[PDB]
Amino acid sequence: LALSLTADQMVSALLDAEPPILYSEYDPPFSMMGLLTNLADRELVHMINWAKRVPGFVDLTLHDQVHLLESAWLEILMIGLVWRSMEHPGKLLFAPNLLLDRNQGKEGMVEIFDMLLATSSRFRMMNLQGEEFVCLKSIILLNSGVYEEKDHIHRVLDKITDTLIHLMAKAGLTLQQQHQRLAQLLLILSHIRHMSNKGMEHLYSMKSKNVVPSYDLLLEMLDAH
Amino acid sequence: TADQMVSALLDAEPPILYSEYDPPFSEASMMGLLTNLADRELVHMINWAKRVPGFVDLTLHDQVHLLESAWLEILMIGLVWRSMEHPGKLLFAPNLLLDRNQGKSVEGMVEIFDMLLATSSRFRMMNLQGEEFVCLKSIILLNSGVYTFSTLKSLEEKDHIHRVLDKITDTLIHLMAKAGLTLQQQHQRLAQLLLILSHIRHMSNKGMEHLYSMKSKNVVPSYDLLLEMLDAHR
Ligand SMILES: C[C@H]1c2ccc(O)cc2O[C@@H](c2ccc(OCCN3CCCC3)cc2)[C@@H]1c1ccc(O)cc1
Ligand SMILES: C[C@H]1c2ccc(O)cc2O[C@@H](c2ccc(OCCN3CCCC3)cc2)[C@@H]1c1ccc(O)cc1
Repeated sequence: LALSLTADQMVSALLDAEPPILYSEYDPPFSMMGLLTNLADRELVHMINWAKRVPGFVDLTLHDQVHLLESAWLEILMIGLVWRSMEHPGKLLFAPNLLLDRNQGKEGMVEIFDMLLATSSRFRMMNLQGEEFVCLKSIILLNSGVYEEKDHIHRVLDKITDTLIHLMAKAGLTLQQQHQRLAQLLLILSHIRHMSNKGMEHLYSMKSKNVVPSYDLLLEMLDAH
Repeated sequence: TADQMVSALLDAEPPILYSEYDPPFSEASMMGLLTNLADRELVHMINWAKRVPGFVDLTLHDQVHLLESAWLEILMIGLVWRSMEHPGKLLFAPNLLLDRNQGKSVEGMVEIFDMLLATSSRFRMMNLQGEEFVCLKSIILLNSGVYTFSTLKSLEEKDHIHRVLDKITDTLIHLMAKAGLTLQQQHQRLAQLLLILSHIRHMSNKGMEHLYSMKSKNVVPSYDLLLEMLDAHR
């Protein structure tokens, strides 16, 4: 029934659903990966609660909800990082008390640092709006793991598309500018998927205990009724 | 114009190549046939790219850069396209049509086979048109490596690529409008089509991982090779 929402209501619901910005657990004597892992793990929880507030998401089975999160969790983290890093050229704001440049990024991380920084710059160049950001983040959640259930996801995706066009029309853009900007934003998501892939490779190469959140962890965080 | 754009892309389409003929197939020679096929389609791909409007306007260095980034994606989407009318099978060639069971012979291949098969199914579900296909393939060429290029020349390059990309978007909208779609249906299908590219990028990455794991002499076409094919003389 979350499809009956209007473009205005869709945008409003997403804006309110935005997760908070977290701080790194560092006693402000400067171990970097440890800080990032701790932050990522804590930001995962809020992501799950955010996802539940994305219109149409909880209409899916818990099984399908977990699958989507399994596919999209790193992508969602990255675009979130890029977003809050927009107003800080050449630096990645992992947290308000943890803003790093590519020099600090220097084993195998600098390559991914540069990709993230380039995406942030692109956001900057395009003057990405908050209303557009929440739409793009929602698209990632629903689309990343899509390869009655599948049809519902596409209907939700279509609704977000209508909303993006609505926002751009509201911003005064012409019709040609609207479909052009829509394409530009969606093409950015392909790059974000690319970063997530390379990021996964890099994280696995670190030989940590685990990289991906388990099915049970995601399920538990969802908090079924 | 959008119409001129579509025509140029259609005419630029590379031919469908065949696997060698000898009157049986064996799972041991499978990777060999695919490698042979892939290498031969690479040559035609370079010639295709040169005929993509705006591509040859770029420096040879940046042309090579784009192909390095997109070459596997382009191979995959081409494979998915000609496999579209063949449910449950991948038409690598008219005389080389494989199922996922044959994929099991090569360690790690079924996973990538399934992703390709899923993409073919999506094309089928969406009733993807040939005009739309060539648009998507050109977009891959120009966009895939545009995010991994500070020189003043590079700034000119990226802006040019974005202008070409914008034109292809206009062409897609033109095609769908011509197809009778409403404005809302146009924006929805455009998004649907562009989101598929995210999956294709995903397959290319996983495919690259798989190819490297095979410990062959090389996986990616070298800069000098791409340059050599791209750096034609007069
Ligand atoms: C993008 C970066 C990021 C974004 C937001 C954030 O709050 C923290 C952050 O730090 C990096 C990161 C570090 C570790 C990590 O995985 C640790 C394992 N957890 C992942 C969730 C379950 C278990 C995931 C991401 C992470 C990263 C990802 C890939 C990479 O190659 C380097 C750093
Ligand atoms: C997508 C598949 C494909 C597409 C079109 C085609 O004509 C052949 C084809 O077979 C698979 C393939 C096999 C080998 C290959 O690389 C051989 C190295 N050359 C690549 C270009 C220069 C060197 C690249 C792709 C290839 C594939 C790719 C990744 C993978 O994990 C499994 C099969």
